[PDB]
Amino acid sequence: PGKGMKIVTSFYPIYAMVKEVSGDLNDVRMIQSSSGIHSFEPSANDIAAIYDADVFVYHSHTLESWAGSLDPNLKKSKVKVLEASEGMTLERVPGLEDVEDEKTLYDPHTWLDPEKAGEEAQIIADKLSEVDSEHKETYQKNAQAFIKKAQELTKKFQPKFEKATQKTFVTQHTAFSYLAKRFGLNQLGIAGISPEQEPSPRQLTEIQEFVKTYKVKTIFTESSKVAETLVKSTGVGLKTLNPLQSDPQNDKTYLENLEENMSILAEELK
Ligand SMILES: [Cl-]
Ligand SMILES: [Zn+2]
Ligand SMILES: [Zn+2]
Ligand SMILES: [Zn+2]
Ligand SMILES: [Zn+2]
Ligand SMILES: [Zn+2]
Ligand SMILES: [Zn+2]
Ligand SMILES: [Zn+2]
Ligand SMILES: [Zn+2]
Ligand SMILES: [Zn+2]
Ligand SMILES: [Zn+2]
Repeated sequence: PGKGMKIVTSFYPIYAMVKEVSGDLNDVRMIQSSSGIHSFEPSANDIAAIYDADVFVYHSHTLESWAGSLDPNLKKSKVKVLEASEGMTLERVPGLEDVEDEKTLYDPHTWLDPEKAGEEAQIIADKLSEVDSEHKETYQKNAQAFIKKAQELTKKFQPKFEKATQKTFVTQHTAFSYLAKRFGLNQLGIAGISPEQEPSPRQLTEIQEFVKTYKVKTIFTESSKVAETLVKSTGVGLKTLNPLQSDPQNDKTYLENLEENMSILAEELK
């Protein structure tokens, strides 16, 4: 290897965690997934790049289902496909919890919990240390340093959330379910598990009733149009909250961007 293993990642959380666990060791790139990860269909060029790589890392078969149809053996490729969330426990989708198509029941937005981002980093560090065992002492040392700062960041917002008077927030899509359950909050998504799941009229009426009931002052959006109409019917305000679905394109690391989003959330819920 020149620079190292040529690793390709699914989207921004996986890219950031692989780049921080690997450190200055390997050449890590990610396919262009700015346009939605839930409604992302890869091109032939991206698939050819994945087959010409050493390691491909994706989050879960519940998010990037197109990574399951990948078959490296029949295409004479040596790429090692790694599921970064193998072994993790996925909670039920809000609104489908007592349901018993089976991929729809589990929420894949598990990288926004600071603690479950840390679990993903350990799994990547172990998996990359089965694939390139010689540099394993570094994959763990860097994985162990990220979990500590994620643990350092989770015991810091615990008290801020603990003293919040309002524990309910509404978001453009249902992505903050794990983060909300982490700090004892109650969230409601307008578009649900996927931004292409626009609400039904009855669901829209129930969302209006919910905003009026729990005195939700602001609606967190992403940088959808239906979310931009409830401001009239409810009188709420529009504040930004990035679910880190894509690259923020700045100098901060992953946990720093997560810290910024949590800080916005904590300053609003007071
Ligand atoms: Cl998302
Ligand atoms: Zn299509
Ligand atoms: Zn799987
Ligand atoms: Zn496995
Ligand atoms: Zn239940
Ligand atoms: Zn190596
Ligand atoms: Zn080395
Ligand atoms: Zn406490
Ligand atoms: Zn989402
Ligand atoms: Zn009702
Ligand atoms: Zn910090």
